[PDB]
Amino acid sequence: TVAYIAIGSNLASPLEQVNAALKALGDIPESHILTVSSFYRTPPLGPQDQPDYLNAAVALETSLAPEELLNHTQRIELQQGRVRKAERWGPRTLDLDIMLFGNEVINTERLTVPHYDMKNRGAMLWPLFEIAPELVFPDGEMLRQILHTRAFDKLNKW
Ligand SMILES: Nc1ncnc2c1ncn2[C@@H]1O[C@H](COP(=O)(O)CP(=O)(O)OP(=O)(O)O)[C@@H](O)[C@H]1O
Ligand SMILES: [Cl-]
Ligand SMILES: [Mg+2]
Ligand SMILES: [Mg+2]
Repeated sequence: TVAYIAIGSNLASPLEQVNAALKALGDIPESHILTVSSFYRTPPLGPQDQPDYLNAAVALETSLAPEELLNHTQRIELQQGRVRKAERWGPRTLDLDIMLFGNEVINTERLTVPHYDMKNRGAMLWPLFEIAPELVFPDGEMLRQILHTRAFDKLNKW
């Protein structure tokens, strides 16, 4: 099954964390990376104080069940999602979300797939469109259609 995973980091200098996460994704059992999108920059929410967000999309071929994959992405967030500062570990700065899982619709306590808000997020749709321009959602909506309808501004690469 082809799973699409959204990667985000709002660390001030996020490249090393993102690469560590990408490597870890490739190490997930019964799985392997098919392709990785470019890295996209989005300004912080509200207050300009915060760092920009680095966003990307990964296509992962996997024979794991959806919630088994979530266990692994959540493990990676616990293991690599926080960065040590001088005398303290920082908060979680890495976010791994399952955008799509094959052509499956999932609605459990732990999982909502397709991701509940992805159709509102250029930070998700643009990197996904780069790696899967012909993508069709479970309900028959096309990724191209969503982008065409909303006419989101394009995001700058990192
Ligand atoms: N498609 C999906 N991918 C990942 N987690 C998901 C998910 N659908 C539901 N969840 C649930 O989302 C819960 C909260 O995850 P968080 O990472 O804290 C939300 P977030 O990603 O910061 O915001 P967002 O969901 O608005 O993108 C998890 O405990 C997980 O069970
Ligand atoms: Cl660009
Ligand atoms: Mg998220
Ligand atoms: Mg998340």
